[PDB]
Amino acid sequence: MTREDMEKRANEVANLLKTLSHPVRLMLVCTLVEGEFSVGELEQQIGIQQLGVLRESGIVETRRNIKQIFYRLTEAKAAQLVNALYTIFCA
Amino acid sequence: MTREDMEKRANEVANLLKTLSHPVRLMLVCTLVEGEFSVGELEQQIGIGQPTLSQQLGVLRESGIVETRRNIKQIFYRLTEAKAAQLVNALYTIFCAQ
Repeated sequence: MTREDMEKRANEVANLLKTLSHPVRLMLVCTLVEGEFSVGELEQQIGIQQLGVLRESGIVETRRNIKQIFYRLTEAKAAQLVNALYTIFCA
Repeated sequence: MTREDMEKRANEVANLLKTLSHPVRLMLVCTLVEGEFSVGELEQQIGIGQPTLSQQLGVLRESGIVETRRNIKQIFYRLTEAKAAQLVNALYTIFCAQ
């Protein structure tokens, strides 16, 4: 609750902000808060390598069958951050 | 409130996140929600010395989220972007855990 505890968490906080600092990476995470989407559905949703950066960050996971690859948001902190951004930025 | 609306402000959102993506910039903003601090007070608060402190404060000036107050004695920094303060508040709710 204090700035002293926040200071101890800073590198982890700054890293998540770094993961969402790319607009494409932000829109992908914003889509993913609603549920699991295939790569095809995400292309339809965001109208666009960035999923790779997201995989590497560990905030998303993949589900794969013989037909397709599905992306799911696993870091609840990213979803809560994405949620807060709507409250702050929607006008 | 919609993703269509969010998509229209995606570059602005991503820019504020880029400004706060450096841990030093993040600790400076977290300090600055509390009130106005001198460069000297900020050095005492975050435990980072020169040139790092002024280099990161400079990035924050360029972003337009902090302003300066200067007299004959010193320079003071203040957080002006309410969106950054609101983001800081949300980060406390998300990141604080006992």
